[PDB]
Amino acid sequence: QDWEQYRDRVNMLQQERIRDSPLLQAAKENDLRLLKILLLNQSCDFQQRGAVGETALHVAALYDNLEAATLLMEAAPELAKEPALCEPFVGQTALHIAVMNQNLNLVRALLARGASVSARATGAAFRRSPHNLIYYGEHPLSFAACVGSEEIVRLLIEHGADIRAQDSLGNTVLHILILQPNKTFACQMYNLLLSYDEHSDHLQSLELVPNHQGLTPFKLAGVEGNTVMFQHLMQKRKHVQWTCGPLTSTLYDLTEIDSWGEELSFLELVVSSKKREARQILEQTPVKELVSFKWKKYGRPYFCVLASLYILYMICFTTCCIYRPLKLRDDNRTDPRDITILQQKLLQEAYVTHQDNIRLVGELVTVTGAVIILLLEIPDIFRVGASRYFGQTILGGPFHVIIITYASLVLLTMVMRLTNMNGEVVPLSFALVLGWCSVMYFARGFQMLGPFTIMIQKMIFGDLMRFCWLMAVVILGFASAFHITFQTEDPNNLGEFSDYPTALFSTFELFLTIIDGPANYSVDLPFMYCITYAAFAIIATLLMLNLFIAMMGDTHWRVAQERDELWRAQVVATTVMLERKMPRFLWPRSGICGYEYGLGDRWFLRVENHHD
Amino acid sequence: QDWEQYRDRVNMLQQERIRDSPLLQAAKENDLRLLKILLLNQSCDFQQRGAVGETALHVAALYDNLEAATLLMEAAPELAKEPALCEPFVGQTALHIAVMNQNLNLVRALLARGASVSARATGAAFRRSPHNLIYYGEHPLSFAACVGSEEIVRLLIEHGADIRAQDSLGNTVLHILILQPNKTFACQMYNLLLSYDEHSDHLQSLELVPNHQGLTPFKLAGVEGNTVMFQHLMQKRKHVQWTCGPLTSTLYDLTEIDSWGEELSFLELVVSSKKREARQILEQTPVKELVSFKWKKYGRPYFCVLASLYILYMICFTTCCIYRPLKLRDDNRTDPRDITILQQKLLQEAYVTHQDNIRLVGELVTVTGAVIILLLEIPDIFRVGASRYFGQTILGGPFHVIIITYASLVLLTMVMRLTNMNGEVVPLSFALVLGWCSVMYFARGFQMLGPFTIMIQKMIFGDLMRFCWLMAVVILGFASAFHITFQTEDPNNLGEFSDYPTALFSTFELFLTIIDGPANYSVDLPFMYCITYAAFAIIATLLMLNLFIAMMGDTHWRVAQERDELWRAQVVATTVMLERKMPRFLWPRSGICGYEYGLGDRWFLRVENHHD
Repeated sequence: QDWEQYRDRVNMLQQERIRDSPLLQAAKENDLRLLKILLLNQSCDFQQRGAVGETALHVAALYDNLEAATLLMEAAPELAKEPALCEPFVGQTALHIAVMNQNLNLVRALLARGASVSARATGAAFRRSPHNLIYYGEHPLSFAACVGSEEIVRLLIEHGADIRAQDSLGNTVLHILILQPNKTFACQMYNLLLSYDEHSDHLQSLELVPNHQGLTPFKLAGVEGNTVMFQHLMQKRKHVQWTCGPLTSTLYDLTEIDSWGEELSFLELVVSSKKREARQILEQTPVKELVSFKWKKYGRPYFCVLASLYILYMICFTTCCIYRPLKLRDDNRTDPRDITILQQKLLQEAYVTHQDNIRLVGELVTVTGAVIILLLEIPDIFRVGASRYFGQTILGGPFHVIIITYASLVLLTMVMRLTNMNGEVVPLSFALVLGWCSVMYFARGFQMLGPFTIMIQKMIFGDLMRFCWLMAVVILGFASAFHITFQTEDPNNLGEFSDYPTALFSTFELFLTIIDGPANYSVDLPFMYCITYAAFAIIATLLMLNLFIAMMGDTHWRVAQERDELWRAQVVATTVMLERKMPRFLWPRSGICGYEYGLGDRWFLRVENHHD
Repeated sequence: QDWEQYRDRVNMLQQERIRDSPLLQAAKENDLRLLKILLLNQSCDFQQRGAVGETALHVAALYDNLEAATLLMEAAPELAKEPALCEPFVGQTALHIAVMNQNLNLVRALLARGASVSARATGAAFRRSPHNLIYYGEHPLSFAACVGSEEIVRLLIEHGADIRAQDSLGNTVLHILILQPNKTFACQMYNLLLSYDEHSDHLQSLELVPNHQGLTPFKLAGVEGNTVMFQHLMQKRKHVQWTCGPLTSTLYDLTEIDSWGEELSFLELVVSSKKREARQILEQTPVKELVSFKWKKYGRPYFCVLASLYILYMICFTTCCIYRPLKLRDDNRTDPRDITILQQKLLQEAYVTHQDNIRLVGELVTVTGAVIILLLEIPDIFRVGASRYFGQTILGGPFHVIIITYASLVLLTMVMRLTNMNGEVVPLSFALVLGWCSVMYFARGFQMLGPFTIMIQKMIFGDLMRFCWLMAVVILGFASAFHITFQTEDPNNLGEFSDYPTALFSTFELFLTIIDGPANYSVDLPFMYCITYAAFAIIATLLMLNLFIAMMGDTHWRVAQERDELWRAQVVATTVMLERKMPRFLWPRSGICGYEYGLGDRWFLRVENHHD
């Protein structure tokens, strides 16, 4: 069964036992007079529970019923301390339910009895999933903070609610408020929980308490794509120096963005986030002024020096494919089967020559230039995880599938040599169509060439191959029908259709008008040919091509703001990708340090404004 | 280092010494009680300054602190007369800083002490640059005028501020108000400074005081593209004659637009301005009614007479290329190397003939028709400056690179004659593909043909050659992979790929479907050919061509208002370009003169309205 149909059984079987039991019936309906009388004559033993396993007070708190709920707590002393027992609802007590409803007087009544403010709700319907519409955490302080009810929030802290508790995923009360869809109404709540902070607990500040996967609530505001909470967490870390007219020289702290850490870099997590909204943190005023300083000062010359050691490499690999050891044809086997054109095979002559030694040192450059590419890509596979890394389209994208299968086919051609294999022309032709089309990677600078090469990528996955599933059928339709008409005829006159793997290939060419329409006006073609071909020229090359241009012409202004918003996030992905690699010799640390103009040990970045 | 990182050192090193010095610490924080006490026991010698070099009063004026600033001027008599000394902040006194903040009582206190209202602020952070967010000039009267604080403006004039002073660039107080982004709020200020005018200084009016590069503030309102200040400066120079119902016959002055000057023409500077907004002065009501009078009356017939002396010239140059002295082939060298087709070379026979004398007078027309083009373009290079002139796209554009390299190749062909050189067919083929494609210049009239020939120019720089950087790679990818498969084979059967400069050229043709797909069905092509060619027909001629049509199809309605706004500014550029050239015989001066209907010596233009 699906889980969606499993919980629909439980939420409806609960509604049966409320109808069956007379005590639970009056709780929902606020029948006070029954609940006074039915609790006199042996007030019912409260293991009498629903199929979920809840007491009468959980039913009385699930509905807005003050007066019936208080009469149950007077007769029964301990209903505030009982959990539910069904597996998607484990531990949800009456205090978890009264807080959710924002019921002001019922929470006051429950806390007067001493209900535990540290009860976990560990059910399978409270954890975060794409098929649960709420994620409010486990502790009841977290329930009050997410519903925007500030009066219950300050009421629980006065009774012992600890703002430093964590749920099973590790999220504290601050991690959850960033994960809420109501973005602009949690900033009022985040100011409140900092005033209740102990300021005694050394655990360093609550803003720096880590998740299980390592994210602090500052660092989680970036990954989530929360542009409102990012500015709020930055008001603590800027200093205003002077205001001279319209100018204002404010001074940002730059420590939780200038992370000098082994793998938890803030600028890595923002660009490699799967959330679409994370590409807008990169335009906020302490960050946009930073990654346009790394790029224009250092990241642009090191990416133009290194994009011409890769043109001078691929121009050293084609001139060692052209010059390759072809002897003369030492055989007369081309005279049988006059259909064959073939001539001179191969050699083993890198040694005995005057111009295969200049060719030799042009090969060992290409041999030890395809092992360096394997040493800079393979240990970068495991860090991201081999399935995110080949598909992000920003963090490299599908230019790491090409750049490895280029460097793998240079090493095969070495093993095709030194053992005297024959088909050396098969990897050399796959290397040169992939090796040059990887030089197209280095248009990630060059604002001119930049956003164009995304559109090639976006029209080869989205809009070309949905045109090609419905044309592997039309060129199987007509191509297997031209083979039938010319199966009778002679192949010496109009012999484009002589064998069935070329019946498909001549018809795929006729689709593109590359080959002309096959006609011979000195002979009688069969009459069935000119009917099937007058239908092929309307479906294939009026309609199906001129509608593919139109499909290309309207999905290009839909992606108008979206490829240009994606290019500026592809310069930031290049700058952090280089800062892992190049050694510390190159790249002094960004920002003016502060131990000589002595305030501390932090590394600052100065940005001045103009009030328009 | 960058200059941007250099000033971030200085603005932060200043903030250190404020923390270090106890006197400067209390000035920022408005600690009045410390500043009373610390100035009793040897009030500190005010060469004690920041790293910029400022006194305590500059720090007290940099913040909104009235009471601390007055206590410093009572103890120390001369802090109003001290400048800062750091090179990007030279000369900025306390009065330059109090005016910027729009502090009303502190400026009153400084002027009561006699601070100099003529102190220049000659720092390197006040000059105009694309990396300084303000340009407010140097004198403190200019600081008050730009911040929109009219009360400080009239206060400084009463104490001796001279509205006729100039800064290092030469801009007066009126030149700066036109350069401000707050356009519609300086018109209220420009009325104010004219009422304070002396009207005693012969220097003719303040509206006519020149810059260092010659621009008056009227003439600077056009170059900058300020459509609001242009109408305000024109209200002084129009006369209303009568109002007859809805009609109103107003009469414009037309003297600072009718400039009869050597090089400072108002209509030249507006069209050749690099600012984008300058193409909207040409639609204002005293100017749009002028350049549609020069064009429709005189500028249209002189541009149609002269665009048919250039068709009757290029039709006299092709019929002297067709008829050229070819003899018969006097050699049998074409019989060796039967691959050669060649035949009859050349002569020296312009003399001995009956029909090379009619050809002779058809050559001397083309010889002395390519020296006239050199005499009308070369002395026009130096006037604009050889780097603006070849790239404006309005003031001629790239039809002066063609029209000179046409007239240069007619003179080479003369030197290829008279000395008996051989390769005369090499300049004649470059002259005829450039000489006709320069007749396309004369679609700058003809509203039909007009805006079309801009779009050819805008799709040959913007959108064709960003398609060609990523296809010098695909036709180097496949073309160097077809040479590898047919390097074995014999060139007599399927020999499109026989030499590597034609392996590129057959594959560039296959991209455009011009040449058919190279196939020969009577022989066995290698099997590797039909795999590499089934990938070439999808990448090159489904995807890459049909996406170039789509790129052409969506960047054409972006430039929809923008090529038609650019054509009407290309008729105005032609009209003033002709008025330099053609002599005074042709073209009586525009507008009705006024010494016979005697008011003055000015030349007027009458325009009547209709109130809708």
